[PDB]
Amino acid sequence: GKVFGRCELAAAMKRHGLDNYRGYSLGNWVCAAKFESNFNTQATNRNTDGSTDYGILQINSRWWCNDGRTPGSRNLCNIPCSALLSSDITASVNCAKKIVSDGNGMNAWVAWRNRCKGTDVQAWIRGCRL
Repeated sequence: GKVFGRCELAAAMKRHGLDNYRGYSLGNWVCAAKFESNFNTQATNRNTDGSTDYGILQINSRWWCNDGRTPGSRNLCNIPCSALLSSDITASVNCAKKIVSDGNGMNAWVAWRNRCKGTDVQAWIRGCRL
């Protein structure tokens, strides 16, 4: 398994191009992970619509990844949901980029809305070596 720290995740997200991606500074992305999964790469939350949210960014199996159990599957990231539970974040960042570029920005992440949107998100990467 793996549970990230905030600066460790900030660095990884920056390496893969998330700082300012589609208008969202890096702290938004770290914040989203913090409140979606508490940085736990294997976080999984099974919902009452039959979909499941997977991994550090809690990516949902209706539109974005395939778990073979979800009604209405679009698999827009063309990715097995299993890949989004990996210890390294590449597949989640790849898919997150497509999310943010093809729905409603970071509104896709309800924890981003609830705990990050409009806050001092720079705090999440403050002091991190980037």
